[PDB]
Amino acid sequence: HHHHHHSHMVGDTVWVRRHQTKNLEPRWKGPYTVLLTTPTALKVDGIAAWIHAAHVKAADPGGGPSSRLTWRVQRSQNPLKIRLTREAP
Repeated sequence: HHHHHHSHMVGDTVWVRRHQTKNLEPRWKGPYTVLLTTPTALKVDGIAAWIHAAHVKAADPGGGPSSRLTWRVQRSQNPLKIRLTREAP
């Protein structure tokens, strides 16, 4: 397949904001890597196809081999764009 659009970079360092229905608050796990974005649904490595984006939240990789260690399918800073992270040490 060769379907492209303005998504986030393959390797977008995020967390998955999810919790079993206990009436208790949603819990993050990470660092997950978004390969493709879709309207209100993100195609992430380790996922069946898509997670509804309310159960995902962007993270700060810090740098180096954090965001970098991902499948370089469309790793190119021109078709795929991200935005300013939180900046958290």
